[PDB]
Amino acid sequence: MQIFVKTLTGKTITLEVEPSDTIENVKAKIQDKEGIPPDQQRLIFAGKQLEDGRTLSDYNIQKESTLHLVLRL
Amino acid sequence: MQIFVKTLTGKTITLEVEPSDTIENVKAKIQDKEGIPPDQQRLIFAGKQLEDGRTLSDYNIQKESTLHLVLRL
Amino acid sequence: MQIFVKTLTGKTITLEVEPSDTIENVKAKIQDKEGIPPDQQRLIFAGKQLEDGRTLSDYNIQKESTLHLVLRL
Amino acid sequence: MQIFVKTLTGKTITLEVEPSDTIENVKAKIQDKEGIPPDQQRLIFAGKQLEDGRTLSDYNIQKESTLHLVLRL
Repeated sequence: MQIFVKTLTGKTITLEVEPSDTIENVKAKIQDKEGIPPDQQRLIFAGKQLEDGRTLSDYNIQKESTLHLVLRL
Repeated sequence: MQIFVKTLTGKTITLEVEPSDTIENVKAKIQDKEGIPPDQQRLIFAGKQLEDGRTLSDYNIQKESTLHLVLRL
Repeated sequence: MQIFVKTLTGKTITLEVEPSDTIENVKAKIQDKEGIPPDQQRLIFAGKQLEDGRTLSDYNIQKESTLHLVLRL
Repeated sequence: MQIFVKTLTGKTITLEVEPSDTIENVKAKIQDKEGIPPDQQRLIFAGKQLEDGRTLSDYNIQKESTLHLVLRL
C-alpha cells in the first residue's frame, strides 16, 4: 500500500505502508525520510488525530489515502 | 494550555487549547463538547468579539483566561 | 438590524444593533464611535427616555427606527 | 555459531548458522524447522529488515544475536 501526507506548508510526501501498520510505525518512517522526531508529529485523518497504538486499518485508511501532518512541540 | 468559557446562563466549560489555536478551532471544539454550530457562537474577550481568523496569542489569551460565549442566530 | 440617532445639532449617526440589544449596549456603541460617556447620554424614542435595563424590542424599536440623543451632565 | 529468533507471539527458536550464511540461507533453515515459506519471512536486526543477498557478517550478526521474525503475505 501507498499513502500520502500533506503539511501545513503545502508539501506532500509519499510513504509505503501496510494496512496493519500502527500510527507509531507511520511517523517512524517519517523520522527516516525527513528526520522529524515522532513525538513531534500530529497525524490527522477524517477529523481525528491518530493515536500511536491503533492501526491504519483501524482508522479505515486505505490505499490512496492522504493524511495531515501537523508539527507541534 | 487550558482556558475557560462562561455562558449568559452561568455555566462554565473547560477547554484544552494551544496559544496557536485560531478562534475557529476554539468554537469547533465547542461544537464537539456541547453540539452548538460554530456559526452560532460569539466569543468575547477583554471587550472584543473574537474573529475566526486570528489566534489565541493574537488576542493575548494565556493560560487561565476566561472567554465569554454568546449565542445568536 | 440598523437604527439611526439624531442629535440636537442636526447630525445623524448610523448604528448596527439587534432587537435584543439593551439600551446600555446602545449608548456603549455610541461610546465607541463618538467617545461620549454613556452616563452622559439621553436616548429618546416615541416620547419616552429609554432606560438602560430594557431592550430595543421592549420599546418596540424595529429596523429603520430613529432615536434621539440628548446630552446632559 | 548459534543465533536466536523471536516472534511477535513470544516464542523463540534456536538456529545453528555461520558468519558466512546469507539471509536466504537463514530463513530456509527456518523453512526446515517450522515450515514457513521463506518468501513469507521478515527478519529484523538492529532496526533494519535483512536482505536475502547479504550475509550475517555483513549485518554484524555475531554469536548470541537475537533476530526478529515478522510474517507477512
